[PDB]
This record gives sequence, structure tokens and C-alpha cells, in this order.
Amino acid sequence: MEVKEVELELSSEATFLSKTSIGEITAGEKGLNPMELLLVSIGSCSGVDVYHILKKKRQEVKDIKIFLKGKRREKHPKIYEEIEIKYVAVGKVEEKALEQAVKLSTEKYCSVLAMVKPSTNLKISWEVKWEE
Amino acid sequence: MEVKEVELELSSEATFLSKTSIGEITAGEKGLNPMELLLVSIGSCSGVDVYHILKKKRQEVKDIKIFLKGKRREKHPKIYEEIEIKYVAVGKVEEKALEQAVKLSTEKYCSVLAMVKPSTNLKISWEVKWEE
Repeated sequence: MEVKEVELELSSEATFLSKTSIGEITAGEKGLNPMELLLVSIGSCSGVDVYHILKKKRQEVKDIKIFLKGKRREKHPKIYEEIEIKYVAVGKVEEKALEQAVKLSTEKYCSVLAMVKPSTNLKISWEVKWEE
Repeated sequence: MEVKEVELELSSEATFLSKTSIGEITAGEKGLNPMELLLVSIGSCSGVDVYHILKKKRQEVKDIKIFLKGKRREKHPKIYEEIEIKYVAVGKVEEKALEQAVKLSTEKYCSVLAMVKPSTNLKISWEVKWEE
């Protein structure tokens, strides 16, 4: 069971210098938004799975763009009632390969998404931009 | 229902330039770790609540340090089976104030934590370092 550790300390009012094993960022009221960072966590987690699965399936990836949109509820805790995630793969990629990669990532591999799925409605879509 | 939107694009192999409304960071295999970013999201989300509640309770905050440790399970999806969060408030802060702030944040206010609680075991502790 691998262990992940991060440490935060105030850098300014309600704002934290956040230290991870390989880099620091500023998050809080006067830094990056915590809920936006959650979408970044989800997106990169899944994006990494997708990139690896596509390469394993021997597809030629020129780029992968991921768009995430979270709709927050009105009452506290203001969680995302739903998150829309759109994956776009550019290069020589079969749409069925992208489909399998996205399904494996969202249903099995991406850990961040697995942790939030029970609390939100996910709306996933994908498409390929064929290019030599 | 406020909406949060982020956009990711490859910056290198399995690594994404991640754009939020107010800043960009690099996440993925050759960037910040997605699961570590999740802990940062949780920590800053909660930390912001704590800072605001303490100020509202008229406490004198010199600093707030937050330590997060996530123990990942062995099987896919490798989610955090548990997350330990330790809050340390420095300055003129009553321990009961910190206690209420932490409980309100973890049970009501922090949205990120609310989304993951159903999937993990949280172990929360707090302490005050009294200082003039």
C-alpha cells in the first residue's frame, strides 16, 4: 500500500503553499481554486490512463485534450452534482480504441474518479480528430 | 449552480498542461502527481474553511499547517483506503475553536472532502501551538 503525503502552510490569508513530493503550488483564496484542482486531479489521472492504454493498443497519439466541467450544487457542502468530461484524441486513433481506453480508465483505472463517482453524476463523451 | 471548467492538453508523454480559470500547472507522469493533487485539493479546501471559521470566531491565527497522508489500496482502482489529516493552528487559538472549525469543515463545508468521504476512511486530528 503506497503512501502519498503532502504538506500545506499559509502563504497569505486563507491561502496555502502546498508541498507535494515533487513540486509546490499555491492553493486557496488567493491561489489556485481547490475545486478546480479537483477537476485537474480527475482529468490528469484519467488522461494518464488514456494515454497509456492508447499507446499499448499501438495507436499514434499526437495529442489528447480533456475538457472538464463541474456543476456545483447550491447547498453546503457545495459538491459537484455532476461532472462532464470530454476526451479528444488527435492523431491516428481508432474511435473504438479511445472508447475502450476511456471506459477502462473511468470504470477501473483512474483512482481519483473512482473516489468521487459515488457522490456525483458523470457525463462522459469522447471523439477522435484523425490526423497524419 | 456555479460552474467550474478546466482544460488539459499534452505537454509531453502522458503529461498534461492543465488550465484552470486562474492559473496553469503541469500534471501527469512527468508533472505533479494526480493523487497528490487530490490531497492538495482536500487540504486547501478544508484549510480555507478552517481559516475563515477561526477568524470569524475572532481567534488570532499566525499560521495553519495541514498534514495529509493517503494510504492507497493494492488493487485497481488504487483509491485511498484512508486519509489521515492533521491540522495545526499557530497563534492565539482556543483548542475548542479549532475543534469546531475542523468539524464544521469536514462534516459540512469542504466540498472536496464531502465528495470522497463515501469512499475512504478519514482519520482527523488537530492541535494548537499557542504563541503570542
